[PDB]
Amino acid sequence: LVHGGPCDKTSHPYQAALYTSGHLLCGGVLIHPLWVLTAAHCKKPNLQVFLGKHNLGQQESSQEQSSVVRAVIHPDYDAASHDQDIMLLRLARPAKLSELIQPLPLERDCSAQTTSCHILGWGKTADGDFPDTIQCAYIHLVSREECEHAYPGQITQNMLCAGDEKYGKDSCQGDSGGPLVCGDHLRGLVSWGNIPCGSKEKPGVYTNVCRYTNWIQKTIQA
Ligand SMILES: NCc1ccc(NC(=O)c2c(O)ccc[n+]2Cc2nccn2Cc2ccccc2)cc1
Repeated sequence: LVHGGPCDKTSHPYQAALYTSGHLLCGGVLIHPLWVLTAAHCKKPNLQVFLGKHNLGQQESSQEQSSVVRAVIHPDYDAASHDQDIMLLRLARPAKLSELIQPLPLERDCSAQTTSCHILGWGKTADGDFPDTIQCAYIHLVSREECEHAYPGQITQNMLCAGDEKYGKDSCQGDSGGPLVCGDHLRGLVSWGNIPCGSKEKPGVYTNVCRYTNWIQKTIQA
Protein backbone atom coordinates (compact mmCIF):
# COMPACT_ATOMS: atom_id res chain seq x y z
CA LEU A 1 0.00 0.00 0.00
CA VAL A 2 1.15 3.56 -0.72
CA HIS A 3 2.07 6.52 1.48
CA GLY A 4 1.96 4.55 4.70
CA GLY A 5 4.71 3.49 7.08
CA PRO A 6 5.83 0.34 8.92
CA CYS A 7 3.22 -1.03 11.34
CA ASP A 8 3.84 -0.98 15.08
CA LYS A 9 5.29 -4.41 15.79
CA THR A 10 2.56 -5.54 18.20
CA SER A 11 -0.38 -4.00 16.36
CA HIS A 12 -1.06 -6.54 13.61
CA PRO A 13 -1.37 -10.02 15.19
CA TYR A 14 -4.28 -10.85 12.86
CA GLN A 15 -2.39 -10.17 9.62
CA ALA A 16 -1.69 -13.11 7.33
CA ALA A 17 0.61 -13.39 4.34
CA LEU A 18 -0.43 -15.71 1.51
CA TYR A 19 2.29 -17.23 -0.66
CA THR A 20 2.30 -19.51 -3.66
CA SER A 21 5.34 -20.86 -5.50
CA GLY A 22 7.48 -19.13 -2.89
CA HIS A 23 6.35 -15.57 -3.64
CA LEU A 24 3.93 -13.21 -1.88
CA LEU A 25 0.47 -13.47 -3.46
CA CYS A 26 -1.94 -11.72 -1.11
CA GLY A 27 -2.79 -10.59 2.38
CA GLY A 28 -5.34 -12.19 4.69
CA VAL A 29 -6.97 -11.91 8.13
CA LEU A 30 -7.05 -14.46 10.94
CA ILE A 31 -10.63 -14.48 12.26
CA HIS A 32 -10.65 -17.84 14.05
CA PRO A 33 -7.87 -20.22 15.13
CA LEU A 34 -8.72 -22.45 12.15
CA TRP A 35 -9.73 -19.83 9.59
CA VAL A 36 -8.24 -17.02 7.52
CA LEU A 37 -10.38 -14.63 5.46
CA THR A 38 -9.09 -13.22 2.17
CA ALA A 39 -10.22 -12.12 -1.30
CA ALA A 40 -11.74 -14.68 -3.65
CA HIS A 41 -9.39 -13.55 -6.42
CA CYS A 42 -6.51 -14.75 -4.25
CA LYS A 43 -7.33 -18.41 -4.86
CA LYS A 44 -4.46 -20.40 -6.40
CA PRO A 45 -3.23 -23.96 -5.85
CA ASN A 46 -0.69 -24.75 -3.14
CA LEU A 47 -1.29 -21.72 -0.92
CA GLN A 48 1.03 -21.24 2.03
CA VAL A 49 -0.23 -19.05 4.87
CA PHE A 50 2.17 -17.25 7.20
CA LEU A 51 1.05 -15.90 10.57
CA GLY A 52 3.04 -13.87 13.09
CA LYS A 53 5.09 -12.17 10.38
CA HIS A 54 6.40 -8.60 10.31
CA ASN A 55 9.34 -8.73 7.88
CA LEU A 56 8.96 -11.16 4.98
CA GLY A 57 12.62 -11.97 4.43
CA GLN A 58 13.36 -12.77 8.07
CA GLN A 59 12.86 -16.12 9.78
CA GLU A 60 11.07 -14.63 12.80
CA SER A 61 10.72 -16.65 15.99
CA SER A 62 7.06 -15.65 16.14
CA GLN A 63 6.02 -16.90 12.73
CA GLU A 64 3.81 -19.86 11.88
CA GLN A 65 3.58 -21.42 8.43
CA SER A 66 0.65 -23.56 7.29
CA SER A 67 -0.87 -25.19 4.24
CA VAL A 68 -4.60 -24.97 3.56
CA VAL A 69 -7.03 -27.89 3.62
CA ARG A 70 -10.16 -26.12 2.40
CA ALA A 71 -10.62 -22.94 0.37
CA VAL A 72 -14.23 -21.78 0.37
CA ILE A 73 -14.99 -19.04 -2.13
CA HIS A 74 -18.36 -17.37 -1.89
CA PRO A 75 -20.74 -19.22 -4.27
CA ASP A 76 -21.91 -15.95 -5.84
CA TYR A 77 -18.46 -14.42 -6.40
CA ASP A 78 -18.44 -12.53 -9.70
CA ALA A 79 -14.86 -12.24 -10.93
CA ALA A 80 -15.50 -9.58 -13.57
CA SER A 81 -17.15 -7.10 -11.19
CA HIS A 82 -15.48 -8.27 -7.98
CA ASP A 83 -18.92 -8.64 -6.38
CA GLN A 84 -18.73 -10.84 -3.27
CA ASP A 85 -14.92 -11.04 -3.40
CA ILE A 86 -14.43 -13.14 -0.29
CA MET A 87 -12.95 -16.54 0.54
CA LEU A 88 -12.43 -18.59 3.70
CA LEU A 89 -9.27 -20.64 4.15
CA ARG A 90 -9.19 -23.52 6.61
CA LEU A 91 -5.66 -23.90 7.94
CA ALA A 92 -4.02 -27.34 7.80
CA ARG A 93 -3.12 -26.63 11.38
CA PRO A 94 -4.88 -24.36 13.86
CA ALA A 95 -3.04 -21.13 14.54
CA LYS A 96 -0.82 -21.28 17.59
CA LEU A 97 -1.98 -18.05 19.13
CA SER A 98 0.58 -15.90 20.91
CA GLU A 99 1.42 -12.29 21.70
CA LEU A 100 1.91 -11.88 17.93
CA ILE A 101 -0.84 -14.13 16.54
CA GLN A 102 -4.49 -13.43 17.42
CA PRO A 103 -7.85 -13.24 15.58
CA LEU A 104 -9.54 -9.91 14.81
CA PRO A 105 -13.23 -9.58 15.76
CA LEU A 106 -15.61 -8.81 12.88
CA GLU A 107 -17.84 -5.77 12.55
CA ARG A 108 -21.33 -7.28 12.44
CA ASP A 109 -23.21 -4.00 12.18
CA CYS A 110 -23.61 -2.91 8.56
CA SER A 111 -24.75 0.49 9.85
CA ALA A 112 -21.61 0.99 11.95
CA GLN A 113 -20.73 4.69 12.34
CA THR A 114 -16.99 4.49 12.38
CA THR A 115 -15.27 5.71 9.22
CA SER A 116 -11.73 6.05 10.57
CA CYS A 117 -9.85 2.95 9.44
CA HIS A 118 -6.47 1.52 8.61
CA ILE A 119 -5.19 -0.99 6.09
CA LEU A 120 -2.17 -3.31 6.32
CA GLY A 121 -0.08 -5.23 3.81
CA TRP A 122 3.16 -6.02 2.02
CA GLY A 123 1.87 -4.68 -1.28
CA LYS A 124 3.65 -2.23 -3.58
CA THR A 125 4.72 1.04 -1.93
CA ALA A 126 4.83 4.55 -3.38
CA ASP A 127 8.32 4.02 -4.80
CA GLY A 128 7.05 1.12 -6.90
CA ASP A 129 8.95 -1.54 -4.96
CA PHE A 130 7.70 -4.31 -2.66
CA PRO A 131 8.45 -3.82 1.07
CA ASP A 132 9.97 -6.45 3.36
CA THR A 133 8.35 -4.77 6.35
CA ILE A 134 4.59 -4.76 6.81
CA GLN A 135 3.04 -1.36 6.05
CA CYS A 136 0.12 0.44 7.71
CA ALA A 137 -1.93 3.44 6.60
CA TYR A 138 -4.88 5.37 8.01
CA ILE A 139 -7.73 5.91 5.58
CA HIS A 140 -11.39 6.86 5.79
CA LEU A 141 -14.58 5.15 4.67
CA VAL A 142 -16.65 7.13 2.18
CA SER A 143 -20.47 7.05 2.20
CA ARG A 144 -22.28 4.60 -0.06
CA GLU A 145 -23.57 7.55 -2.10
CA GLU A 146 -20.06 8.91 -2.69
CA CYS A 147 -18.80 5.38 -3.34
CA GLU A 148 -21.45 5.05 -6.05
CA HIS A 149 -20.54 8.41 -7.59
CA ALA A 150 -16.89 7.41 -7.85
CA TYR A 151 -17.70 4.24 -9.81
CA PRO A 152 -21.08 4.81 -11.48
CA GLY A 153 -23.11 1.63 -11.79
CA GLN A 154 -20.30 -0.59 -10.54
CA ILE A 155 -20.74 -0.59 -6.76
CA THR A 156 -22.90 -3.19 -5.01
CA GLN A 157 -24.12 -3.48 -1.41
CA ASN A 158 -21.24 -5.92 -0.90
CA MET A 159 -18.64 -3.20 -1.49
CA LEU A 160 -17.18 -0.35 0.59
CA CYS A 161 -15.10 2.64 -0.57
CA ALA A 162 -12.20 4.00 1.49
CA GLY A 163 -9.37 6.43 0.85
CA ASP A 164 -7.41 9.49 1.93
CA GLU A 165 -7.63 12.91 0.30
CA LYS A 166 -4.46 14.28 1.92
CA TYR A 167 -1.83 11.86 0.56
CA GLY A 168 -3.83 9.36 -1.47
CA LYS A 169 -3.05 6.49 0.90
CA ASP A 170 -4.32 3.37 -0.86
CA SER A 171 -3.95 -0.40 -1.08
CA CYS A 172 -1.88 -1.79 -3.95
CA GLN A 173 -0.71 -4.94 -5.74
CA GLY A 174 0.11 -7.56 -3.13
CA ASP A 175 -2.36 -6.15 -0.58
CA SER A 176 -5.49 -7.93 -1.86
CA GLY A 177 -7.36 -9.90 0.78
CA GLY A 178 -5.85 -7.88 3.61
CA PRO A 179 -7.94 -6.20 6.35
CA LEU A 180 -9.67 -2.86 6.39
CA VAL A 181 -9.92 -2.26 10.13
CA CYS A 182 -12.34 0.33 11.51
CA GLY A 183 -12.98 0.90 15.20
CA ASP A 184 -10.64 -2.04 15.82
CA HIS A 185 -13.05 -4.41 14.09
CA LEU A 186 -12.69 -6.11 10.70
CA ARG A 187 -14.80 -4.02 8.33
CA GLY A 188 -13.47 -4.86 4.89
CA LEU A 189 -11.04 -6.78 2.69
CA VAL A 190 -8.80 -5.19 0.05
CA SER A 191 -10.51 -6.02 -3.25
CA TRP A 192 -9.94 -3.49 -6.04
CA GLY A 193 -9.72 0.16 -7.02
CA ASN A 194 -7.51 2.47 -9.05
CA ILE A 195 -4.40 1.44 -10.97
CA PRO A 196 -1.94 2.90 -10.67
CA CYS A 197 -2.81 3.06 -6.98
CA GLY A 198 -3.52 6.24 -5.08
CA SER A 199 -6.85 7.21 -3.59
CA LYS A 200 -6.84 10.88 -4.52
CA GLU A 201 -7.90 9.79 -8.01
CA LYS A 202 -10.61 7.45 -6.73
CA PRO A 203 -11.14 5.53 -3.47
CA GLY A 204 -10.09 1.93 -3.04
CA VAL A 205 -12.88 -0.63 -3.00
CA TYR A 206 -13.23 -3.21 -0.25
CA THR A 207 -15.37 -6.29 0.29
CA ASN A 208 -18.09 -5.42 2.82
CA VAL A 209 -17.48 -8.11 5.45
CA CYS A 210 -20.52 -7.32 7.61
CA ARG A 211 -22.71 -8.70 4.81
CA TYR A 212 -21.20 -12.15 5.25
CA THR A 213 -21.77 -12.85 8.94
CA ASN A 214 -24.16 -15.73 8.26
CA TRP A 215 -22.10 -17.30 5.48
CA ILE A 216 -18.90 -17.13 7.52
CA GLN A 217 -20.71 -18.65 10.49
CA LYS A 218 -22.29 -21.42 8.40
CA THR A 219 -18.96 -22.20 6.75
CA ILE A 220 -16.87 -22.38 9.91
CA GLN A 221 -19.42 -24.74 11.45
CA ALA A 222 -19.99 -27.15 8.58
N1 LIG B 1 -6.77 0.06 -4.10
C1 LIG B 1 -6.16 -0.22 -5.41
C2 LIG B 1 -5.72 -1.68 -5.50
C3 LIG B 1 -4.83 -2.07 -6.48
C4 LIG B 1 -4.44 -3.41 -6.59
C5 LIG B 1 -4.94 -4.36 -5.70
N2 LIG B 1 -4.64 -5.66 -5.80
C6 LIG B 1 -4.10 -6.23 -6.87
O1 LIG B 1 -3.74 -5.62 -7.88
C7 LIG B 1 -3.92 -7.74 -6.77
C8 LIG B 1 -3.30 -8.31 -5.66
O2 LIG B 1 -2.96 -7.53 -4.59
C9 LIG B 1 -3.04 -9.67 -5.62
C10 LIG B 1 -3.40 -10.50 -6.69
C11 LIG B 1 -4.02 -9.94 -7.80
N3 LIG B 1 -4.29 -8.57 -7.85
C12 LIG B 1 -4.98 -8.00 -9.03
C13 LIG B 1 -6.43 -8.48 -9.13
N4 LIG B 1 -6.85 -9.56 -9.77
C14 LIG B 1 -8.17 -9.66 -9.63
C15 LIG B 1 -8.59 -8.63 -8.89
N5 LIG B 1 -7.51 -7.91 -8.60
C16 LIG B 1 -7.54 -6.66 -7.81
C17 LIG B 1 -7.81 -5.46 -8.71
C18 LIG B 1 -7.36 -4.20 -8.34
C19 LIG B 1 -7.64 -3.09 -9.13
C20 LIG B 1 -8.37 -3.24 -10.31
C21 LIG B 1 -8.82 -4.51 -10.68
C22 LIG B 1 -8.54 -5.61 -9.89
C23 LIG B 1 -5.84 -3.96 -4.71
C24 LIG B 1 -6.23 -2.63 -4.61
